[PDB]
Amino acid sequence: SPVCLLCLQEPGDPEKLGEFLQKDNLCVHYFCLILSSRLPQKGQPNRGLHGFMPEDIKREAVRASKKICFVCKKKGAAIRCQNDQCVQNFHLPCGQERGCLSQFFGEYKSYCRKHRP
Ligand SMILES: [Zn+2]
Ligand SMILES: [Zn+2]
Ligand SMILES: [Zn+2]
Repeated sequence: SPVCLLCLQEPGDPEKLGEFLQKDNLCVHYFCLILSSRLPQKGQPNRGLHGFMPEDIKREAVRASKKICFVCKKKGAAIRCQNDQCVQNFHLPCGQERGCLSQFFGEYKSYCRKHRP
């Protein structure tokens, strides 16, 4: 049963996590890609996964493997609350159960519930 490399969950609800993408030997939710806090987009649009290069995605999985999700208490949390004085990290699906807010513009920031702008 395939899982997203960034949140470690199954395809789930595409309205909440985006389409489940499979390319370059990787599986990832589209929103996990665009909301991942420190993921560079260094490719042209027809490269990698919409310009997100497989190497960078994997490096982002590695960075996140050292971060604990405040919701489920497991490693692999790739999203960080973007309030400057907050250290909460979370998997996207987990954050969505606890009122975390994601923005789909600009730096594509997310916030924990206490820091919703
Ligand atoms: Zn995901
Ligand atoms: Zn989690
Ligand atoms: Zn916060």
